[PDB]
Amino acid sequence: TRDQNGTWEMESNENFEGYMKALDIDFATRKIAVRLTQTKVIDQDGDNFKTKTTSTFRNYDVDFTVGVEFDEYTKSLDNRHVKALVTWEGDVLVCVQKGEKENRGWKQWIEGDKLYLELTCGDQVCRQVFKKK
Repeated sequence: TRDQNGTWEMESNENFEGYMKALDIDFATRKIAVRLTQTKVIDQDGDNFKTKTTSTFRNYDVDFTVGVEFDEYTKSLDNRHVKALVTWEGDVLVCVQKGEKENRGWKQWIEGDKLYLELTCGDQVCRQVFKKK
């Protein structure tokens, strides 16, 4: 459904290097990050989301309400401000991150105990799959 609640454990991560490179994340950080699996914890109530993406190196938390624009400062990722907006298109949660980079955002959708996440920046797409603990 449009209920993404859960703890989701990463199964696969394709082209995270390309996506990070498009964001100008440095080589040393990319080399660490490409070796680390992830967990994503999603707490959703109605339109309100609290997300936590965790690893042994660094975590990234973002909270939002569907349909409500927000300034997203990508602290400790690439350290840029983007105007983010998350909407539903069917059962796909779609975020556009407007700012310096083109084609920046993500899409996230589930089937059963699988969560698909695509991260985009410029001409790069990172494809991730997670499975619900």
